[PDB]
Order: sequence, then structure tokens, then C-alpha cells
Amino acid sequence: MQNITQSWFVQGMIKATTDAWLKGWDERNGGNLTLRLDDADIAPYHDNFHQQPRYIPLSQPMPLLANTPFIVTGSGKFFRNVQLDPAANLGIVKVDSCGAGYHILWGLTNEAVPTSELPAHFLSHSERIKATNGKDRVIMHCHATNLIALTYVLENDTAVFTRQLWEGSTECLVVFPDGVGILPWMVPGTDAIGQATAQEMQKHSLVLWPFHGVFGSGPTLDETFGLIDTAEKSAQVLVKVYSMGGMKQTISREELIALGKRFGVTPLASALAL
Amino acid sequence: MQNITQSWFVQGMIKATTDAWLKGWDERNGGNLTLRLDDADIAPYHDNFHQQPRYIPLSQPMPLLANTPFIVTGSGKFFRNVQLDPAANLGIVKVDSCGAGYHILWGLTNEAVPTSELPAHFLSHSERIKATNGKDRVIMHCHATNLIALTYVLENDTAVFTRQLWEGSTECLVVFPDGVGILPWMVPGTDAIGQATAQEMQKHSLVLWPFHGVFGSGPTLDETFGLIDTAEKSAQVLVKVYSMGGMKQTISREELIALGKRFGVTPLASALAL
Amino acid sequence: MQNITQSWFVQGMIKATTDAWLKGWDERNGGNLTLRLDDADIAPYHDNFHQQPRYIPLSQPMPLLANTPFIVTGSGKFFRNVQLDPAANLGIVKVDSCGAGYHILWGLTNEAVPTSELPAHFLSHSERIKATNGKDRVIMHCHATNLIALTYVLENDTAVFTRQLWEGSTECLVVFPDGVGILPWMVPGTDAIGQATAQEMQKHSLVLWPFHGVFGSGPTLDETFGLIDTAEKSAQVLVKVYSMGGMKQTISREELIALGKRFGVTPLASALAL
Amino acid sequence: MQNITQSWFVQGMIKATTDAWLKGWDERNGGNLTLRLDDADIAPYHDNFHQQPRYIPLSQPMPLLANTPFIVTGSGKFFRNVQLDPAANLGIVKVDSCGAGYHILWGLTNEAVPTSELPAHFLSHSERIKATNGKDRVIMHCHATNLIALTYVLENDTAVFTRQLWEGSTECLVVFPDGVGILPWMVPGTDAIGQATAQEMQKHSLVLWPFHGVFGSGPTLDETFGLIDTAEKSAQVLVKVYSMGGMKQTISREELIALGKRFGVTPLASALAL
Ligand SMILES: O=C(O)[C@H]1O[C@@H]2O[C@H]3[C@H](O)[C@@H](O)[C@@H](O[C@H]4[C@H](O)[C@@H](O)[C@@H](O[C@H]5[C@H](O)[C@@H](O)[C@@H](O[C@H]6[C@H](O)[C@@H](O)[C@@H](O[C@H]7[C@H](O)[C@@H](O)[C@@H](O[C@H]8[C@H](O)[C@@H](O)[C@@H](O[C@H]1[C@H](O)[C@H]2O)O[C@@H]8CO)O[C@@H]7CO)O[C@@H]6C(=O)O)O[C@@H]5CO)O[C@@H]4CO)O[C@@H]3CO
Ligand SMILES: [Zn+2]
Ligand SMILES: [Zn+2]
Ligand SMILES: [Zn+2]
Repeated sequence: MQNITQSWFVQGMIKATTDAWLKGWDERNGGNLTLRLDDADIAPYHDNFHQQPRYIPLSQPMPLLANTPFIVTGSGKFFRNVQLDPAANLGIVKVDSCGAGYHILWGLTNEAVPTSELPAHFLSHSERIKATNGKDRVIMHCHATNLIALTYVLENDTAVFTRQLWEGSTECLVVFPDGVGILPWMVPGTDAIGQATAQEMQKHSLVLWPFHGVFGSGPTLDETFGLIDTAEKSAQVLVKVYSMGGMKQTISREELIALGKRFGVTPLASALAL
Repeated sequence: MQNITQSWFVQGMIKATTDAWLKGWDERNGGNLTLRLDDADIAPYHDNFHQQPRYIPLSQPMPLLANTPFIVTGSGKFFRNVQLDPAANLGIVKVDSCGAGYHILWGLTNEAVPTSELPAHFLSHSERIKATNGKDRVIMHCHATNLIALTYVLENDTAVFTRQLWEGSTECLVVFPDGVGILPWMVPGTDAIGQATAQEMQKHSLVLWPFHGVFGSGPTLDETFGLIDTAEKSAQVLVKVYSMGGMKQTISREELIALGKRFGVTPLASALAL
Repeated sequence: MQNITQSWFVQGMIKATTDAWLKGWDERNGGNLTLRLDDADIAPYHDNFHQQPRYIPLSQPMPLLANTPFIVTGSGKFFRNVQLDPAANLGIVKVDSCGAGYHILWGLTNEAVPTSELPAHFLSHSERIKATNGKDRVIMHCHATNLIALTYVLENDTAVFTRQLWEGSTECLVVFPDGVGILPWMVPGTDAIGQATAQEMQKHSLVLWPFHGVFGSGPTLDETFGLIDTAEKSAQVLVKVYSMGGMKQTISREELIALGKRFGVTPLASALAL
Repeated sequence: MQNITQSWFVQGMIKATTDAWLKGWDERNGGNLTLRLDDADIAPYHDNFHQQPRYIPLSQPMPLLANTPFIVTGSGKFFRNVQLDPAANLGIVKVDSCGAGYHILWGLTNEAVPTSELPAHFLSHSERIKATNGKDRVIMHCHATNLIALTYVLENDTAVFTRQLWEGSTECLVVFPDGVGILPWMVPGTDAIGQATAQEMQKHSLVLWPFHGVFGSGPTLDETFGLIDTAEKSAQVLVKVYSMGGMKQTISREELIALGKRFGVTPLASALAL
């Protein structure tokens, strides 16, 4: 019967991994993707399930994520190599009925462990479910060169950055009216990074990691890739003008106000007040 | 019989979207593209025609487009996904004999609707017919990377912008001798922007939307592609030259008239005299 | 028997135009390509030859190229379309035994004509056989993006321009030890500019045109592409470096002398004296 | 029997070189790749071995690489065509019993020879085996674009350059804590450049040739490609911020000191002082 790699939820993971590499966003093993799935999706594909689901004790249980299957990227794997050997780089995990751990059901072969950012992803996955009534399903991270470069020249404050990104295009304010988040620089690989990212998920859908990358949340794989792309497209325009001599004329504050009402969105009060 | 998807116009528009996709111009679902057809071009392919054509009334009467078939893209549809599904991403419509509505004949399945900028495309489609006596058949809009960044630095006046583009490459004066028209910033998706965009199309083949994108028209699918491609390359050279520190020697006014004299093209007097 | 499109030269021509389109030097219809053949090469493919060889006179006599066959690129064609229709974009011609005209034996279908730069392509062919004893066979023209931006800031002279290119990278001096020649601004498409280009071909294998493009020649297509490819890469570094604040350290004059002695090359006296 | 062209180490070569021509690194003939193999790897492919192995003496005796076969890329070959014909561009060699020369067993047809930087390969291959107890198996050289331009503006120091390369991205410190070697400008293709390059390999896994390129060494093909590309991404990040007017905030030393010991990594003490 049809291979599990030929299903919709694996083909989608293939495209987002390949296309984010050609753009130059996924040097080495940077970049991790986690997508929440449903039970009916994996029901007909019990044939390819492994005989022994390994058990890994999860650090601190999330009760809301009990009995929830997932798809994850293998830690240390390469995004470009996903299209070659999907089985060795992608795996499916499921959390037990109590929520204290997860069982690896398929993939992650050769004793491969899930991604090292699994804490931050799962803690932030739960919050987005309640904030938008369970519509968010994807958390993304990548090394976007232009957004990273802008962190070295501009202050890492949400209010200042939000106005700049909105000023770099017209579609931008429609895309992230809630604004973009930013942390202070923090050492990754720990559980402290999971809390600050999940805490910022409440008010924002994009949060920028200083000197590492960005984090974006969205319902589908396609829109999540397009969501980070839109801000990255505006990032390229901003960097060009700054090196060209400086910004001269732009969108007025009155012009930005008219945009919000026409499309029926509410711009951030903090950013628009600037 | 051979499917309509294997005809010349369906395959032709598949090329136009994919080529612009890799350029970095049409991320997410921005940009639009329409092409005018003939009754004879679609006569033998009535098999794929919808049994019941849905009816949608036009916002404002368009007498000049009565009983004319077009091919358009769908709203909220990415330019990447078209080659994966020609039927679910394109559509062919035929304006009624009165100029108030149109019927969807083929494509645009799953309650698909044409782009939200359809009034702007139909308004410019009609007015370019008067200027070119039916030669022009394509209207294209896309966010050219280097043209967007130029409006932040150069003044939004026809005389200044036209001369700078003529000096970034020798062939520019031959490709668009009429110059480029500049509009003031407006809220997209309304009807006010459609009337001003068509107003500049009477004397220009290239119209610039500040901070949003560019508009261009061409006789065929390939000529309109080169027109934007030629203008984009000129702006790319100007970006590096201006960013490198300044511009020291140039093509003089005496050389500009001599170049246009050989090829039989009349430059814009207001910008030439600058 | 395999048709002429399966010959070794036709397959080679597709490789050159296809890769130049991905590099970004042939927007719209810029660039031309011509290749020199031998009467023994086209012997087995006499069946494909047209029954009506169209005769076109030469602008000026070229006695040296008597009875010489060439394969050229048609005028007004897109380099991206060459890989799709070799017959309508390419063709073969043979110069008559007197040196005043040629006969179109295949290709250039539907009243297509060779490139308008043929007077420049043929005049430079003659002056390179004398300076190379019948070794060079290929002439290429392209609008190198990084080279055009250089002519707006650098002094338009043969000495300093050649010297600057030598410092871009180590291999630049070895590939073209004779330097490049740069003309004053002239209107393209005229015989007055072909003679100046052919005059500079006597001393150099690389020719520069301010604000327009580049000219190059080589033994075969792979060696001709490498000559232009190496030249543009050196320009890419300079534009990137110049915008950073100008050059600070570079290769000394004596250091290039040591490099020249090792590889048995004679650097240009004018440039090395700078 | 499966052809030699389908072997794992042959398919490794086709993947690594093709991924370098698409990144704009290997214009013309620049670049070469040598990978260490075992006798078991070449055992099943005895049928395709040449019956008359030509003997070529080595410049200097290499006892530490005795009886060790290698796969090499030919001299003067083009990285674009390797995928088109691996046999004519790739080759296999084996060191004799006394370590005085090598034999050609397969490939390198038509009097082809291994890359002219072969003495620079074996002098560094032998030393890297000692430092890492034989883990290293790949040597990579390529002309990265953004990397070269850094040498024209930054001081050519091992500690200073490594310090800057650490601040460009958070992953750079962990990937190469050992730093990157730097050398004075010297004439390639000589045994003197082989000694200096191999001499610095005792303390660093990467060496930078001013105005020329980079030298790579790692355990396998996949990591070796990502070993240099991590520095390439930091250079692209560095290049953009430099043209913006400088870098304003970054990772501080107090942030860097705690980063390594989180991963239990020993940083380069010389760069830590600055
Ligand atoms: O010494 C010689 O170079 C030659 O020098 C003197 O010639 C000068 C002319 O008097 C002067 O007007 C001018 O010539 C220009 C001419 O007026 C223009 O029209 C044009 O010429 C083109 C010509 O119209 C056109 O048909 C074609 O010419 C070809 C010709 O039709 C064809 O038959 C062949 O010519 C051969 C010729 O038939 C042979 O007899 C022989 O020619 C001898 C010639 O008989 C000798 O007297 C001697 O010519 C003197 C001439 O007498 C002076 O007045 O030497 C010639 C060479 O041995 O060989 C010819 C070659 O096979 O081919 C012709 C061509 O080569 O294709 O094309 C013409 C060019 O476009 O332009 C000319 C030049 O500007 O300048 C002359 C030079 O000072
Ligand atoms: Zn738009
Ligand atoms: Zn040209
Ligand atoms: Zn090199």
C-alpha cells in the first residue's frame, strides 16, 4: 500500500525543508520544524509503524498535549538531505495519555534523537492552541540573513522594529498587525529559552531570536513559510536603503491608520503611537 | 481529445509564473497577471467548459470589454502552486455582451474567485486598447525588489525618475522611451487607486506604486516579461552605483538625443531637458 | 540518422545560453553567440540542409573568412528560448568564396536574421586568427552586471581599469595577461563601433564598453565562458569592497612580477607601470 | 555487477561538487576534492580497474599515508561537467608500499592527472590524521566569494579573524572553536605553499589563503561542506552590516565565555583575550 513518505503530511515537510535551504536560511543543521497532526491522519498508515516505540522522559509535562501525534526534524540532520533520505531525518512522536513523556513511533533511525529545540517547541505549541482556539499547528525557526543583520544595527525593541518593518512594505501591516517579538540574547539548548519564547507567544506571532533567527506560528505549513517570507522580503528592502544613504520619504502615520480600517485589522497601539 | 490544459495559452502562463517565482518578486500570493484571448483560440475545447457558469457582476460598467474572453489567476493563490495544479489556480472568464458581468467557463474550481485587484486590471486593459489599437494584451504587477527601494531615495517626480533610469543602462531609452509615471501612495484594493493607475497608463507603459510595486503592459506574454526584467536590471545597477559612494561620469544629454535619433524613438521632453 | 540538432556543436550551444540565463547577464534579448566550424563537421548532416539557401550580402569584404561555416544566434530571440526551439533561434551559414556574402543553409526559420552585431562579430574573428595562428574560434558578448556598474565610478582608460582587475583575485593575471580595452562611449549597432572593437581585439582578448557590456573570445566554449566568468567574479569583489570604505591593502607591484615569472606570462607594460 | 559510477563514494563526489557550482564558488577550474577510502571500499570494483597503472613519483616521501587509496579530481577540470561525466573528471589513486609515488587505477582518461595541488593535499592529509587519530577523511578547497573580500579589509590574523567570525553567528564558535588559519600571500602550485598550509593544520581545521580562497578538512563530506559554509554565512552577515555603517551590538565576551562550557567546548584562548 502507499508508502508513508508519499502522504500529504510528509510531502509538506519535504517542500518547506527544501525551499528554505535554497534561500540560504538553513546553513548546516540550523532550522527545525514541528507540525501538529491529527489521529485520523495516521490511522490508515499503521502498517509502517515500528514494533518498539522508544520512551524518552519529557522534562515537564504538558497535559494539553496528551495523546497528540507530531512530526519533527532529527537533531543534527540536514534540511537539503531530507529529500534524499526522509526516514533517517524525520520522525513521528506521540505523547502518552498522562503527558509526562513521548513515544517515538516512526523514523529517527540509527538511534537518532529528536531535535534539541523540542522543549521550546512543545511549551510554545500549547500556548498558541488556547490563544487562537486551537488553530495554530506549526512553529518555525530558520537563519534568515537579512533579519539577523538588522539586529546588529537597530535596537532590539518591539516598538521600534514593528514600525520599521511596517514601513518597508504595504502588505506587512496586514500580515503581522500583532507585531514582532524580540528577546535579549540567551544561551540556547536549555529549558529557560522555552519559557521566554512560550511567554511571548501570547501577544505576538513572530518573535526574533537575537543573532540566531526567528520564530513563527501558523495553521498550515505553507502560510508559516509565507509568513516568515513576507517579513524577510521587507527585510531586504530595508537593508538596501540604509546602505544607500538613509530613508528619505515613507508612509505617514495617517496613511498607516487608513490601511488598518480598510482591511479590518487593529494595528498595535504601542508601535502606532511612535 | 487533447485537454485544454495542453494548449498553448495554458502552458504559456505556467512559464510566466514560475520564472517570476525564482526571481524573488512574488513571495506569498502578491502580484497578478492576466492575458487576453480570442474566441477562436478556445473554440474546440468546449469539453472542459463548466456546465453551469457562475455569474459575478462588475463593480463598474466596462463597455469596451463586452463579449471578450480572458484568462486570470485566483485570489489568495500562490504563483508557485500553479504548475502543480493548472485547473485549481487559473481560470478563463468571458464578459457578457453588456459589460456588467462575466461567466466562469473553465478552471477556478472549489469556489475560487479572481484576484481582488480585478478592477485595476480591467480598467487598464480597456484604456491600453485605445493607445495601442489592440496590440497590447497583457497587464502585469509584481513587487520588483530594486524598484521598490528606489522610491525611498529618489523624488517621486516623472522628470527626475525617468532620467535616472535612462542613465543606468544604454538600452533603457529604447525599451521604454515614454518614461515611467509615478502615483501618490494609496490604500490598495479600493476603486480610487484604479482610476489613478489607469490615468497614468495613457502616457506611460510603466507605472510605479510607491512602496508597493510596479505595473507594466506588453504585446505578448514574453515581451511584458522582458519589459519588467529590463527595468529591474537598470535599477539594480543604479543601486550598487549609488551605494558605492556616488556617480562621477555619465551619458551626456548630447549622447542621449543621438542614441534616440538612431533608433527612431522620441524621448520625453520634460525629463530630457533636465 | 540523428537530425542535426543532435550534433556536438548544437548541444554545446544550448549549454552556453542556458547557463548564462541563470547567471543573469541576458535579460530580454541581450547577448550574442557565434561559433566557427569546419566543412568536415557538417558533412554527414547534408539531408537537413534547406533547399533554398538565402543569400545576404556582407557590409564590407572579408577575404580571410572565405569558405568558412558558422553557427549563429538569430536576432530578436530570447536566450531562455534557445533550449526550447533550436531551429527557430539558431542556424548555420557559410561565407562565400569571395568574401562578400553568406548563404543561410539551415535554421533562422520564418524570415529570421542573424544578430545585428554580426559586423562586430565577423571583424573581430578576422583580427584574432592573425594574432593566434588559427586557434580562437568563439566570440561571446554579455552584459556582465558587476562590470557595468564599474564604468560609472572608474576612469575610462585602458591602464587603470586593467590594473584594478588584476588585484581582484590571483588567477585574474594568469588568465588575461594582456589586459582589457575600454572604448569611449559610442552608439551601438553601427560599423563605426565595430572597427574600434576590432582594433582593440589585436592586443587583448577582453573588451569593455562603458555603461553597456563586455566582449570576449577564446578557443572553445568552455574556455570562452571561463574567461568571462573569471572576469566578472573579480568585479564582484571590488564593488562589494568599494562600498565598505575603499581598498586598504592589496597586492604590491613587485608581487605580480614574481607571479608572472612563475607561470611564464608577460604582463602588459602600460598597466604594470602604474 | 553494479557500475563504479553508482558507488557511494562516487555519488558523494557528484553531490559535493554540484552543490559548489550552484553556490557560485568554483568559477572556471577552481576547486578540488580528495577523500580517503579503504581497500574494502574498492574491493568490489576490481573489474573496472585499469590493466596498466601508470606510476607517477611523489615529490616527497609520505610514509604515514602508505597503502592508503584516495579519490581525486583532475587538474584543469570544470566543476560544472563533473556530473556530466564523472569518469573523465574524477580518478582513483593508491600509494605504493614505500610511499614514494602513486598508481592510477580508474578514471583520469586521456592522459589526465590529479589536481595540481596534490602535494598540498598529502602534506596536510598526513598531519590531520595525527592530530585527530585518523578521523579526518576529506580535504576541500573552493573560492567562496564573500570570504575573500573580508581579507581585503580586515587584518590578516588568525585570532582577529576568528574573533569576528564568532560574533557573526551563535553556531560558529561551537563548529570551529579551534579558529581558522591565515597565511601570507604566496605563489600556488609549489611545495613551499604545501609546507606552510600543512604546518598550520596542526592547530586549526581551516586555513584562509589571502585573495585566493579557503582550505577545508573534516571527518566526512557532509560535515566538510558545512564546515566552511558556516563561515560563509557569517561573512554574508558581516558583509551586510559593514556596508550599513558598522556593527552596533553583538555577542559580548561575557556572553561567549559561558556559551562554550554549556556545550563543554574548549575555545581558542588567543581570541578570547581580545
Ligand atoms: O589596388 C586595389 O585595391 C585597387 O585599388 C584601387 O581601387 C580603389 C577604387 O578605384 C575606389 O573607387 C575605391 O573602391 C571602392 C568602390 O568604388 C566601391 O564601390 C566599393 O567596392 C565594392 C564593389 O562595388 C563591389 O562590387 C565589391 O567588389 C567586388 C567585385 O565586384 C568583384 O568582382 C571582386 O573584385 C575582383 C576584381 O573583379 C578583380 O579584377 C581583381 O581586382 C583587381 C583589379 O582588377 C585591379 O585593377 C586592382 O584594383 C585596384 C583598382 O584598380 C584601384 O583603382 O587590384 C584588384 C585586386 O587584385 O580582384 C578583385 C577581388 O577578387 O571582388 C570585389 C570585392 O573584393 O568583393 O565589393 C567592393 C567592396 O565593398 O568599395 C571600394 C573600396 O572602398 O577604393 C579602391 C581602393 O583604393
Ligand atoms: Zn501589490
Ligand atoms: Zn549589448
Ligand atoms: Zn584556489
